[PDB]
Amino acid sequence: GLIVDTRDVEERVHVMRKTELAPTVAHGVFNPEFGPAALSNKDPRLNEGVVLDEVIFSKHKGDTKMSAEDKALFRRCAADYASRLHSVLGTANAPLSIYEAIKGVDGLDAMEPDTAPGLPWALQGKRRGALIDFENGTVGPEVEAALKLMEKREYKFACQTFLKDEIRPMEKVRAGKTRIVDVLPVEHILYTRMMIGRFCAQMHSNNGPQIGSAVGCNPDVDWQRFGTHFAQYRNVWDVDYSAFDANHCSDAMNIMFEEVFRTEFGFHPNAEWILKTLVNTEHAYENKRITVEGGMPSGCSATSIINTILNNIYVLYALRRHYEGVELDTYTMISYGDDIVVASDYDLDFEALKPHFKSLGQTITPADKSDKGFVLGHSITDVTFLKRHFHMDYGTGFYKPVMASKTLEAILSFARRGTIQEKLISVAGLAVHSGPDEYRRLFEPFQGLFEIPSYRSLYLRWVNAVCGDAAALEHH
RNA sequence: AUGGGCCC
RNA sequence: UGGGCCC
Ligand SMILES: [Mn+2]
Repeated sequence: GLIVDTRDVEERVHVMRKTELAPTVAHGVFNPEFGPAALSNKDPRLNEGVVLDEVIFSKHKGDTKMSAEDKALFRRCAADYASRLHSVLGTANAPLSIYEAIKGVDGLDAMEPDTAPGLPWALQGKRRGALIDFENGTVGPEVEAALKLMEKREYKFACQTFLKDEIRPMEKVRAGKTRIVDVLPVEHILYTRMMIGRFCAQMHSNNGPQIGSAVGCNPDVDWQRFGTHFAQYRNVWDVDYSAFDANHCSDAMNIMFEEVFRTEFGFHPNAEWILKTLVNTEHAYENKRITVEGGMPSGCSATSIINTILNNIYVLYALRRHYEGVELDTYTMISYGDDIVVASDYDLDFEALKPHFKSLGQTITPADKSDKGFVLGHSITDVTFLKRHFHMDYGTGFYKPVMASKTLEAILSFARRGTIQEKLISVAGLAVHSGPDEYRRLFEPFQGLFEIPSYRSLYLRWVNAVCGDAAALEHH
């Protein structure tokens, strides 16, 4: 995005310099090159002379202004993708009711009861429970006012900033590159679900390479489905973006909402409007109130869906801008926000696409750092998606999501107080695909202290989930 | 100490 | 109601 104005308001909001992620017994054993993100401005382990909040908003390099030819090209790509998208999902995207928006629908889960309320509720100190009732499906008078304001399109708001308490690489922790969370108001999140919840739910259930979205997927079971698809193609690319969410230019965002969420496809008139308010935002960090143009605020409703849609359109846009006579069936892809895997039988040159992505404001680079110039001939077994490799299981002969051991060590090395036991059960479901020897080694430090599930138990669970009949066939 | 997904 | 992982 582009920072247009900065000013210090008289009021001030509390941040989060507590870092709840404490080390575990594993940390001393594995000695990982990872640690909690630097939340304090005077954090001792930061590099010399690094002002934290200075680095925080360094992602906002600018709002890439597109030309009329480029905007016209982008509009056609948005329309063509939208055509494909709604032909699979259908045209049933009617306005969702207040009950359905809160309680969810078949595909879309309910809203989080105990979570950050946003502005101007966090200042006065009113949580979601005060405004919206739990397990009820109704809204208070403060929210009701916002709904009617959003109908007339008079509603305005400001995004609340929060430092993301998470584990990051020590190089980025020392650099002071802590990621930020853009918390929108609860009424915005609610109304967004009313406008496009029917659409979002439908995408989750129909996730796959056809619509080009992995939002709604379960890696354990769906890795087989995706693996077999991408293995069929000759060339596969593990593309990585640089600040994908921040670098969404206004022209790209505005045109995408105008083509995808039209009244022709069943959406409400305000479905376009509510999404367009994400373009120009006002972010509140402590005392500084920063007005920003362009970029997606990470924390609005359907952020992963909007990013996924934009990601799909960018690939279509970039190819058509370089090559001639390119269509949707020319290539295949699936994405989850910024994360993407592209494939095609044609020998496409992604190195030549670099500047065509730069017109959108995006900077694509290869995930595989070796050479670092977008080579050809790669397969699904080389690439990564959702921090998971695609490896063939030696027993069942299906693809399984295998995370890197160094990543798994970093996860196990840190935890909140009291959550260690429950975390060890959850992470074991991820670690099972690494293999019996690697599974044992990852949970070796925790032996004789916490409950560690067996390899046999979690493997047999996965075999039932990935198919179910595969387990039954082995008996006969 | 968000948005959504998935597993508990 | 709470925990984890991914984006
Ligand atoms: Mn990737």
